[PDB]
Amino acid sequence: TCPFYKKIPGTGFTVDAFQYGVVEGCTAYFLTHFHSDHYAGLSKHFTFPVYCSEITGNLLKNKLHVQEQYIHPLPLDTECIVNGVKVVLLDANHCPGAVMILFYLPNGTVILHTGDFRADPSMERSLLADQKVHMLYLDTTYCSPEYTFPSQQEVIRFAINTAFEAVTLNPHALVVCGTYSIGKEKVFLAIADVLGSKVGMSQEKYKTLQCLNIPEINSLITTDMCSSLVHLLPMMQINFKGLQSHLKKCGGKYNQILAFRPTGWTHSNKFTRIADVIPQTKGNISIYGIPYSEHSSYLEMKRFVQWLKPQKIIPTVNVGTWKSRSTMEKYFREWKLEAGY
Ligand code: NI
Repeated sequence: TCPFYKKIPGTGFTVDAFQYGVVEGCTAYFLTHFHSDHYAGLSKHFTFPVYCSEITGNLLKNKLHVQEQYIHPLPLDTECIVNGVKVVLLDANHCPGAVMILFYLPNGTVILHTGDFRADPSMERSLLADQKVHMLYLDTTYCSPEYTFPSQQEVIRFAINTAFEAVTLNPHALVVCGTYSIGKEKVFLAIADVLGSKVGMSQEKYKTLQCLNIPEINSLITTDMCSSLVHLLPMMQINFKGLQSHLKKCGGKYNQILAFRPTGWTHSNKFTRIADVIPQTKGNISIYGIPYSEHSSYLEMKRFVQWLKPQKIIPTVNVGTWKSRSTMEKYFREWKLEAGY
């Protein structure tokens, strides 16, 4: 059965609620982004209207084979009417195609559902600036002050400088980047750009990337692995055994691997600056864990909420334990006392 925090009161609507079968009273299913915890349940046999971004809809049609007649793509930053209710989709600063959804209820209540997001001060100048929000359904993934990490720009600067140094020292080194889901594409695209290379990958990953409306993509990616010195591999193969095995396959073209694992936060963030990060090494293989996050840090989250001043907050992440829920409620009250709403 569908949990309450996936239902939008006063509507026929649900958000990211595809794994509960037919939800009683739901006339339109919204999907904020193409990540498996959120699309779980959708398949080619789904027969209700799905509302989403253009990019999400490309992935639903091409990767999940959802039939086209049930896919309803909406433009961003544009007032739209769905089953008689005004909605707006806003960029969530998450992965490609990810949105936040503003719902303007018939009774005058305004609800923001963030989906998954990385809060940014640029959101303070979207269509959110213009009106009051009564209820916020919030991505609370990193809702605790221990969760600190650098800007995406500092992390990319580290990666580009690390890769350019290694390959200039050793023209026979290969760079490998781990991937499992969409998101974080800037990691491998920025490295390939500094190296003057396309990025090489499997046909299935090329197919996924071709759904994302990235400008000039045909100039940046390829399935011809032999022509490329940046390769993408499944995240599970980013270890010494899997990388050794990959280097065999390259037919003596390369004699060294430098590999990157974009993670979320890890506890090494509570001790080390990005500048100071070092790899795990075995022989001619080195592996860097880099903290490239597509979710808000604690401080980013706090700033957004203190600016928006919602009347009520409903967390959508970390809701399964009483300890997590009590922790998050305590921070919500502090933020409200400190800012005065
Ligand atoms: Ni996500």
